Amino acid sequence: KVNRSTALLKSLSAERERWEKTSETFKNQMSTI
Repeated sequence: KVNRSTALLKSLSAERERWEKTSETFKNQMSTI
């Protein structure tokens, strides 16, 4: 379904930005150990 694909793409973009933020905070934690 097209709606399923669009929702999946939006959720995937959200997860991508979430994991970019998670990698940034992991780098910050590495800087402060």
